[PDB]
Amino acid sequence: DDLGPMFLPCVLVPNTRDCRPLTYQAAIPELRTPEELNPILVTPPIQAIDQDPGILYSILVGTPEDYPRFFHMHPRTAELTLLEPVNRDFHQKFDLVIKAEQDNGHPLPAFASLHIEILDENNQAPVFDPYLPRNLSVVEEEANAFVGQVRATDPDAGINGQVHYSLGNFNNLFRITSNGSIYTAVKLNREARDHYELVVVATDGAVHPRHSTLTLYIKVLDID
Ligand SMILES: [Ca+2]
Ligand SMILES: [K+]
Ligand code: NA
Repeated sequence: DDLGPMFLPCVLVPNTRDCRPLTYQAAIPELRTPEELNPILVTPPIQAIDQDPGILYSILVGTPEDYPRFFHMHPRTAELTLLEPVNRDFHQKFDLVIKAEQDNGHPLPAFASLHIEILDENNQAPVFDPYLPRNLSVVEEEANAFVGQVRATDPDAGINGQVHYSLGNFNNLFRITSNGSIYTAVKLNREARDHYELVVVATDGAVHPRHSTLTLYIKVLDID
C-alpha cells in the first residue's frame, strides 16, 4: 500500500513509530522589503520525502487570516517568499499550517507548523543626557576610584530601548558598570599621563543594535 510524505526531520516519539510534529521557525524584521529579505530563512529547512512519485508543498491554513497577502510558498521547493513589508503594529506573528502531499497517487498528506515572528524595528539610538558633566577629575595612585557617571536613554520599546554601557577605548585603565558608573581599573600616575579622552558607548538591546558615543575628558590629579 502507498505511503505518503513525511516532513524532515522525523524524530520518533519514543515507544511509537510516530514522528514528532514539527514547528518550523522564521523571523522577519518589520518594515523591511521583500527584495531585502527573500528568500525567508526557515529553521530547520522545510523538506518532506515520500516514506516509500513527486511532492507538493502548500500553506493549508493560518492566522492571522490575511497571511496570503504576505507569504507565498513555492509548491515544489517549499521556498518561502515575503510579498509585502510587514508592519508590527498590525501583525506580531503568524502561525501557519503547512502540508506536503504526494503528486501521483492518493495525497496521504503530512502536516507541520510554521511560526513566523515579526521583529520590532529598532528605530532610535540611545541618547546621552545632554547636561552630563564631561570634564572629570580623579586622583592618581588609586585603583577602583570613582571617576564619574553617565546616563543615556532610548525611546524604543522593549529590548530596543534597553541601554547598555561600554568603553570605546582605555579598557585596560577604566571600567564602566551597567548603571553607567566609571571607575579606574588601575592606579593612574599623573607624572606619566595626566589626561585621557575617554569614549563611552551606549548600545541598545536590539537584535540589530544602535549605538551612540560620548567623549569624557579625564584629568588625573596629584595626591597632594
Ligand atoms: Ca533603540
Ligand atoms: K514598530
Ligand atoms: Na508513496
